Amino acid sequence: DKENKKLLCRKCKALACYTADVRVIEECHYTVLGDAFKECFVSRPHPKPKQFSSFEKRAKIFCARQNCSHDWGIHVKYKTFEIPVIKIESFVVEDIATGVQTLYSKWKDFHFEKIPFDPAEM
Amino acid sequence: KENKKLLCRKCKALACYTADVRVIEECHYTVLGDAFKECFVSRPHPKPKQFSSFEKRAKIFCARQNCSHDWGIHVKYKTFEIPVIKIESFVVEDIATGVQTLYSKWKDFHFEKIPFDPAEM
RNA sequence: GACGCUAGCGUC
RNA sequence: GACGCUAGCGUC
Ligand SMILES: [Zn+2]
Ligand SMILES: [Zn+2]
Repeated sequence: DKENKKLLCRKCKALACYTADVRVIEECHYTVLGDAFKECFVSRPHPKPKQFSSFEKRAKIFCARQNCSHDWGIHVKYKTFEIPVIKIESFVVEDIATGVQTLYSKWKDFHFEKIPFDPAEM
Repeated sequence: KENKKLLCRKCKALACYTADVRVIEECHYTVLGDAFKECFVSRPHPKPKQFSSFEKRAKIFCARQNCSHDWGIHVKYKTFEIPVIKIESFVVEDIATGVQTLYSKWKDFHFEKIPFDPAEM
């Protein structure tokens, strides 16, 4: 399905983002656009920051719900931007039209409309 | 479908053929024939366990001394002491072409899976 | 053996 | 984050 879909925290089922705001960096990593998502996660300086490829691993990000704090991914410095990078294993994908939920472990198995990251959008 | 060879993934020594492979409970895989018994050695299992219709009695390893790659287990099934192998320990070679394939789980290997028959040899 | 989990470890 | 490896752990 290329239809729009929701991402919920796999632990607490809180809404995180929608597939329409997802951008793909280097056909491998996934980020979310908009400020509404920044409220849904909290970050902490990474216990072991690293530089790889085109990223600066600076922080870990977690579900903002203090009762949850589920690991969602990392926060990196990419080019001139500081953006979050998420892993799908921390989320449940819900089809908006039908409500069907899907548990992915790797992004290669989630087939949705993947918009390439565009710097001009930010 | 076509017959294929299984080589030890570490030392590439031939172990068996898909014709001699039988399936137990559509989940476990054993090898028929006496040629295969020359290809593995056994060692009593560190954590013996009974599960389903199996008594986990030993681990099995490649008989080549410079290899001894872990190949699976050896179990007591019904009235038989038979080996049970895991595909991750082997590389599958096609007979006609020599194309090699590395499988990690049996569910991804598609061939004519003949069910184990206690009457069959 | 099938499968599940955790934990580190390494790579760009 | 993506991938790889290891090591145990749990289930029949
Ligand atoms: Zn949550
Ligand atoms: Zn060997």
